[PDB]
Parts: sequence; C-alpha cells; structure tokens
Amino acid sequence: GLFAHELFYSILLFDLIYREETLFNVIKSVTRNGRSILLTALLALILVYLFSIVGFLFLKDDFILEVDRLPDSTERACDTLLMCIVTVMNHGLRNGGGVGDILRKPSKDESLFPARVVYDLLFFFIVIIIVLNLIFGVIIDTFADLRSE
Amino acid sequence: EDPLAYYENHTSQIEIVRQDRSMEQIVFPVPGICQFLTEETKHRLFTTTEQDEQGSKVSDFFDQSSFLHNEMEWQRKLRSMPLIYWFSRRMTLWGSISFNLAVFINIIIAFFYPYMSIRPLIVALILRSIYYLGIGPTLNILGALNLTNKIVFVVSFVGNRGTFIRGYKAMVMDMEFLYHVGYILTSVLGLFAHELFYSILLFDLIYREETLFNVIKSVTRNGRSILLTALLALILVYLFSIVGFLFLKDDFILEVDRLPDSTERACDTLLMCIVTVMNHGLRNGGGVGDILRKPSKDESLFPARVVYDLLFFFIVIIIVLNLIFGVIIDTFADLRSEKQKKEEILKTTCFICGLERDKFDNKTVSFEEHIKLEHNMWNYLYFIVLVRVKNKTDYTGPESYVAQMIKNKNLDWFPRMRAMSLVS
Ligand SMILES: Nc1ncnc2c1ncn2[C@@H]1O[C@H](COP(=O)(O)OP(=O)(O)OP(=O)(O)O)[C@@H](O)[C@H]1O
Ligand SMILES: [Ca+2]
Ligand SMILES: [Zn+2]
Repeated sequence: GLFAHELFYSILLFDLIYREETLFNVIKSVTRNGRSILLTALLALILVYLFSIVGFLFLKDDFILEVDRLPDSTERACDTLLMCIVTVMNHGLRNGGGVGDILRKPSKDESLFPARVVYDLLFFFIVIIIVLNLIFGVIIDTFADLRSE
Repeated sequence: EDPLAYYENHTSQIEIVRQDRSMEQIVFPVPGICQFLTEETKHRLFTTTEQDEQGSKVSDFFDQSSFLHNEMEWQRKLRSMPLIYWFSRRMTLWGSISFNLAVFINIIIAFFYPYMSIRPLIVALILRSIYYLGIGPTLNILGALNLTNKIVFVVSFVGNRGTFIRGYKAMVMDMEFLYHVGYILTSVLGLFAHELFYSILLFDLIYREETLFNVIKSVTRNGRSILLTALLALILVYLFSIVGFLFLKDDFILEVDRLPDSTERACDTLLMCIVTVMNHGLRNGGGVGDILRKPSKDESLFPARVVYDLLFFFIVIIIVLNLIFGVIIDTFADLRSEKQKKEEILKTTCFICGLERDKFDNKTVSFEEHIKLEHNMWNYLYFIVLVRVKNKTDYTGPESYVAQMIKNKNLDWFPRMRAMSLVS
C-alpha cells in the first residue's frame, strides 16, 4: 500500500474479523461445514448442466438474450452447449423466477407452450426453491450446532 | 512363534445369564471361519444397528448373525479364488477412475459439443489426444475405457458385497446393484446412441459423497409435506384465478414475442387464467400484480386491484412458499438431533448390556476394558458361530444352554443391564 499503489490498503480492512470475536463466530457458521455448501453448489451446477442440455436439444430458439453493444440488439445464447450452460448458470440462478425469465415469452398458439411452462416450473422448483435454499438451511443448521457446542 | 501369544489371540470370552438368572463367564476358542469377517461389514453393522422399543440392539445383532456367517463363508471362498479377490480388493480404485472418466467426458462434451496426484498427467494426456486424434476420437476412447472400467467395477462389487449369496431375487431387489446396472446402461447409451447421454452420469456425485446425500436427505425425509404445501399453493392459485376471471379479466394481458399484435389475453378461459397465474405469479416476487395491468388511481377498481395484489403477495408468496423452506430447515434440525442422539448412545453405551460409562467410575475394570474384553459383540457372534458349527454331542453345558435358547428364539441369555465386574 505504501509503495506499489494506494488501493492495496483495502485488503487491510479484513482485520475486523480478527479483531472482533462475534464476527468470527458468525463466519464460523459458513466455514464449519463449507464442504457441504460447496457440494450443494456442485449439485446445482450439475442440474444446470442437465437443464442446459435439455434446452439445447429442444428449446434452442427460446434462448434469445438482449445485449447493449459498446460503440442487432439481441443474440442467440444457446447455439453452443457451453454458451447455453453459461447463460443458464449466470441468469437463471440470479433471477427469482429462474431461466424462464430470460427465455423468450411464448405465445399460447405455439405448440411448445406446455413444454416451456413445464420447463420453467421445474427449473424454478428444483433449483431456485429447493437447491438454492439448501445452502441457507445448512448455514442455519451450523448456527444451531455451534450454539449447542 | 509364541504359543502363548497365538492362544491368547485365538481365545475369546463372553458372559451369559443362566436360567437361574446367575451370570457366568464362558471362555471358548475362536472358530476358524470367523477370521474372514470384514472390517467394512463390522463397521457397517456397528453404525447401522437400530434399537428396538425396549432399547436393545441384541435382537438385530442376532438377526444379522446368520448373514454375517454366510458372508464369512463367501469371503473364505473369494480368498481361495485369487484373481477375483485381486479385483475385489480394489473396488474403491475402479470407482475413482469411473468418476474421473465421467467428469472428463462431460467436461469435454460441454466445452466442445456440437463438434464436427496423477490427474494433471491424465489431463495433459487427454489434451494431447484432442490435439492429435480429435475431439470425437478422444471421446470414443474415453467412453470405451469408462465402460470397461464400469464392467470391472460391477464385477468387483458382486465379488466383495456378496449380494448373490442371499439369492438372485435378493440381488435384483438390492437398490445399489440396480443403480450400478443403470449406470452401465447409461454408459452404453452414451457410447453408442448419443454423446449427450453421458450427462446423467454426473449424478454419481451424490452416491460418492456422503455429505451431499445427507444434505438431500433434508429434502427427501419430509417430501410429502412439501408436495402437500405445493398442492395447497395450487388450490390458492385456482381460487385467485377464479376471482380474477370473474372480476378482473381485462387486466390479464400478457405481452408476447411472436416468432417469424404484441399483447394477448390470458384469462379468456379459466384454464388459461390458472396456467398464467401458476406460471407467473408464483415465479414473480411481487406476484400476479406484476403481470397484471397497471391500474390508474382514477379507475373505479383501483382498491379492488390493490387488495387483490396485496392479498396474493401475503398469502402465497410470503407464507405458502416460505412454508416449504421452513419444512426443509425443520427437517435439517430433526436430522441433526437424531444423528447427535445416535452418536451419543453409541459412544457412551455398551452394545450388549447397555450400561452407561458413569457406572464404571471408580471401579477396578474400566468401561474401555468392559467394551473391549468383557462385553464384545464380535465375541458373542463368534460364540454363536461356534454353537452352529459344533456338533450336538460335543456340546458343553453353557453351549447346550445357548443352543437351546437360540432354537427357542429366546434372547435372555444375553446379559442385559448387568455386569459381573460391577457386581464384584
Ligand atoms: N459391546 C461393545 N460396545 C461398544 N463398543 C464395542 C463393543 N464391542 C466392540 N466395540 C468396539 O468395536 C470395535 C471392535 O473392537 P475389536 O475387538 O474388533 O478391536 P480391534 O482393535 O479391531 O482388534 P485387535 O486389536 O484385537 O486386532 C472397537 O472399537 C471396540 O471398542
Ligand atoms: Ca456329549
Ligand atoms: Zn456391557
């Protein structure tokens, strides 16, 4: 911080955890069973991979994402499986509804409307409602375990 | 080398309560067949046996005695047969290569499709194979190796677990064997029909990692409650859709993009209104109000729309949906409590007699000595095996008594809540 660059002093703010015991105890809830949280994240990634495979196989066209170009306003985000997986992981997990939020809005007359509805609901229930909340459940359980000990 | 050492190693003792309710100690030689019992089986039995209503594990131990004896015989035969023994001993290894091969295949498929520790070395070899032969050929070789390794793994599994000993019907009944054959079928499909079929193989992580299985147990233990809560949410959505159709049809306008007007009515029919509500209100943080048309203050139905939106948000989004997460947290707490109680019982109670550690305080014989020598479950199992093997004519007094109790299905010969050392 003194010599290379002034902004390097930002890392020093982490000393609050060392100084305060309460904050360290709070973080211990996350760290005690961090392996379980990481494995839950891996399971979420596997489910995202399977959902992306299904979408690429059957729902490729629906993956149209808007883009703002620095100096067309839409792009295809499921032309390749890697791109489709990246799109799902980045957007569906960060969106409350799920992947259906970014996915194109389907019309009723379209024959694939029931399939899209099932896809969106299954993603929302399996990943957003169940898997993503398992990490918070693990943290809550760790809190109680630490308190009891 | 040392006769005394050999005899002490091969000699065991147990304690039995006679008909007159007096305790006696029986010193017997270990049966030869007993040596073939596996540490994995011993640990599984010790950590899985469950207490009965009276709180005794003796019943389950006695029930599994016969299966343990059959496993011992099968293990002796497997040891006699060399090559299959070599394959069985390395069961963990085969699973390791299988999991690594599946992970690598899936990574390559994800990173290239559509197309046309030694782990770093394997990665470098795979990279060179991709560079020289090509992505498709590399995937073919990887899949062939995966299938061969899985065949070897299933062979080792049947050799080690000895599921076939119980019977063909039992083998088919076993869920793990069915999972393994499903893995073989999925590998075959991935190799021969379509490359993307390898994706299902990534589910092996749950089987491999105990922690992830325990985490998923929080969702599976009380899944019926979660499904019933979902049904309640569906019923509430149905009622809300009824109300909207009757009083608020016009507000149900959903924007759409037409593949090569921009707004289409969504509540013309009650089925469509139900579908719209279930699909959007439940997946929207605000609820059905967000999708519904924005009302002006001057409009007459403004208070009705406000009440509708707020009621939906509070009843469904804030209460009904959160009940599933509450159930999951509840199951987590229940599982932790059960595990803690089981661990405490196992650590601080004797398997056979059930006496607690505190009872042995300030005594000549320690609790560790009691569990190791005086009351050893494996010693009782060895005595049972001795009774079964030995001929009736050669039975001694205690052996005849225990054999008669076994025949009559009476477990009283086991010492319950009594220890000779504590008495004297
Ligand atoms: N009745 C019991 N209650 C509690 N723990 C028991 C009981 N019987 C055995 N154990 C424990 O189960 C494990 C099996 O003990 P075992 O006699 O096989 O010892 P070992 O160290 O594997 O054998 P060795 O040292 O003789 O080669 C040990 O942890 C023993 O303490
Ligand atoms: Ca005789
Ligand atoms: Zn005991």
